[PDB]
Amino acid sequence: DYDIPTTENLYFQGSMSRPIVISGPSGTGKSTLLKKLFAEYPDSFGFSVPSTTRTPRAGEVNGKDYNFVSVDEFKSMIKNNEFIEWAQFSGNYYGSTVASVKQVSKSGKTCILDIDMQGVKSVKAIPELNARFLFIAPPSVEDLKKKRLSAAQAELAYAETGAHDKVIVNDDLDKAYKELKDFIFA
Amino acid sequence: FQGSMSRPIVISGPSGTGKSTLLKKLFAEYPDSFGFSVPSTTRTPRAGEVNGKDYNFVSVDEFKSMIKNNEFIEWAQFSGNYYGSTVASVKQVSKSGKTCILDIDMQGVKSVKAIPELNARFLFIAPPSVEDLKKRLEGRGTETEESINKRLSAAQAELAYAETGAHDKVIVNDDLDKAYKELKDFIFA
Repeated sequence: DYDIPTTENLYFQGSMSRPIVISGPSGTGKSTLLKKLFAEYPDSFGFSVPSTTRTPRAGEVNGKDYNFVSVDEFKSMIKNNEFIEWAQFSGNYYGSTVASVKQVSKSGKTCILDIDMQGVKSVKAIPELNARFLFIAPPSVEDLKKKRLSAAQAELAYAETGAHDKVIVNDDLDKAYKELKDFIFA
Repeated sequence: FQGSMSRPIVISGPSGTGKSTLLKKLFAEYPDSFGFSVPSTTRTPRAGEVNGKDYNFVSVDEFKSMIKNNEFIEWAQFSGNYYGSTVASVKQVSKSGKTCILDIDMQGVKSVKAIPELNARFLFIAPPSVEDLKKRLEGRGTETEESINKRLSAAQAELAYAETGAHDKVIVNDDLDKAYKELKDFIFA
């Protein structure tokens, strides 16, 4: 009975769906596990709609391809900590807002954030999110060879500290995938 | 494989005018005549991606050497990786028996006009007026004042450039079926 929405208290910051952060170095099969997940359950998951200051392009829909905002707005969002991550290139800003992640859950889907280590660390610094963290591992670094293998090593070391709620080692694709399902649907 | 016997067609025009609607009908009615050129990248293929269809995958050293050799219409870095569009990838669609469509904006039009060996044709899809475009976009339930404004002022820039005679053909989209008919007349001319 805390902070119940009412006619005089029109606010809806209660409990929502927990978003799921998925990370792991590339080359582990992670993209194959997600394609399968979205193939099998195509009405359950969604991705955050990014924001940008660039001009819309042909076929682009505001609120679906991009949330198209002004530079000033974007700058006020950066300063007020509204982005999980953001970038700037060729004079244009791009980013993912905390809000866009909650927006996904509003349709009834669970948000998946497929992001890297810096991404994981940022989501951790944001108490309003409440994410679950899944890391997809190779069976061994050695296995991963076919340089920027140090990128992989540091993600592997970050995972050792018990950052993620679950590590899935992908030495077998079918079992990896059933562990992905068991985790996501717990 | 043929040579470069069909001229690639650059189709541009303000965001929001219904160009993408026109292209969608076109590809549905003629699914065997047209193709999109395939960009190149140094990012590693994600396992379910096909070299030649999603990207031409290359290595950093190949990409750099293609850069020095002038092979790209355009290129840049996005996150860790090089991407670009090669001249060859546009001529590829012609060698396959099709016609390349390049769905791009004014800035892209200028940058293709500066590779005159492409021998591109330029089609411009125009709204009946800026104020008509405002009303069209207002009619969609998704656009904000900011998102409309960005398009309107870009519409202004593109109409003014079109006014200088830059395109081979201007089609004004105020009736979809009539616009679509001029589209076909132009492409199959």
